[PDB]
Amino acid sequence: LSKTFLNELANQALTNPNDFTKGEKKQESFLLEYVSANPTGPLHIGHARGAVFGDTLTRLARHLGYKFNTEYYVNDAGNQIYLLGLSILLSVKESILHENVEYPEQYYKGEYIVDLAKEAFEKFGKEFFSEENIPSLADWAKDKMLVLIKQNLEQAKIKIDSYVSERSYYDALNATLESLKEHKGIYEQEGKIWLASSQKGDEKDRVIIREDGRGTYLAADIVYHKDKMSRGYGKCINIWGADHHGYIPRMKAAMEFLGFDSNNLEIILAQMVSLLKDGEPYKMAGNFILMSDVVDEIGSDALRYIFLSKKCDTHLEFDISDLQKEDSSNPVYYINYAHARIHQVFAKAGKKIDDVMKADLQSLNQDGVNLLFEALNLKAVLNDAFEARALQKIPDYLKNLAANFHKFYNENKVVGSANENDLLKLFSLVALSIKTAFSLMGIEAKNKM
Repeated sequence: LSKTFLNELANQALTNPNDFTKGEKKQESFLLEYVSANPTGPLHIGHARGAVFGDTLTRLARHLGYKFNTEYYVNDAGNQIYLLGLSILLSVKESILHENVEYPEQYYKGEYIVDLAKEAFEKFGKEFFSEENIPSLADWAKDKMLVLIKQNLEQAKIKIDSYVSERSYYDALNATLESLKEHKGIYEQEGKIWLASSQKGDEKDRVIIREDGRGTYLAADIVYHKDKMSRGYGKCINIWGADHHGYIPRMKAAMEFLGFDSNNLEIILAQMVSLLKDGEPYKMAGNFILMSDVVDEIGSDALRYIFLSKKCDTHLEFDISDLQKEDSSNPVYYINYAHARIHQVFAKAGKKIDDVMKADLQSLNQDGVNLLFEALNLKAVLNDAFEARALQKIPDYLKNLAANFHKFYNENKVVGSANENDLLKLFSLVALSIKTAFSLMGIEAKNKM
């Protein structure tokens, strides 16, 4: 490899560190809709992989110069959020008002439900709490839960750019039906309006409008997707749970019956995650494991690492006891340790990264040149990771780069040596790749351990 050439690349990277590996403005634009959990509680742990994957995808797309929007769909219909209003009323009655109450077979319970009930009782007063005020309670509640969900996401360094309401699509149903008919996608049978999805590769035809006159969940989903796909984006991306694979053909069929090319709807499937502690499955104030509880225990960086660390449609198993170790087996520690080790050697040498810029890297041994190449190779990795949707290439890159750095620095004396500046400049570039790649994972690199 040409050290002269790589040194020039090193100089370009280090002169404008914030622009290192950033791509020029791209032509293809995207709309990602992800997470989209019901506003009826805090995020469960099963939402974490989709959330972590989507935010990393977003950060990566933006870094590479793609126009990339994010959106969350709020299932906030009165009929959807009624049970949440019901459940708060019931826990006001039993935990605050102390009466014996009838409980249905499906209801929301937990520490969050009793805290919100205490918030409800303080805001509305005792008088309010009757069956007629349930949807007034549910509206207030679902807004509080959406605030909760937003901060659940913020805890994991995730912000979504647009939250959209189901309720704002009640007027949009007719235009969907019409557009579907204009492509011969709908028909009446047995008092119901059906989508002819089996004419477009689905297993069987599907109900759009019930005999009741009401739209189905599928109808609502089609309406929303019609809006998303007619917004001018190059592609719409969804992240769905892997158990929703059978739902793909009916949605593609619907999009074809709306005049859209269904290849412009990309479905990414997020597979199940197994969390372990001490070899046993993770467990514990609720019947579900909360994303919040896991972030409380392991921290944000660990969540952002673990949930990105294996191919999205493959099963991920991780033991959280590994985060107690301070070696190769705790990759967040180990990668951060590489970055911190560089920061410390610069302090030991009494130098800033601008003092070593003038070095030309010509004295680097083969191990140093490999590490230099590896540092600069981030650009290739990031572009490849985006285009293949293989985000686990980012942790993989970082793992190997930290390993190789650590091994290099163990075997090479720096401060006081005749090529101190060459080695420091090398190190400054390794630190930059660690910091850059980590930031796209929503992790800030540590200067000190």
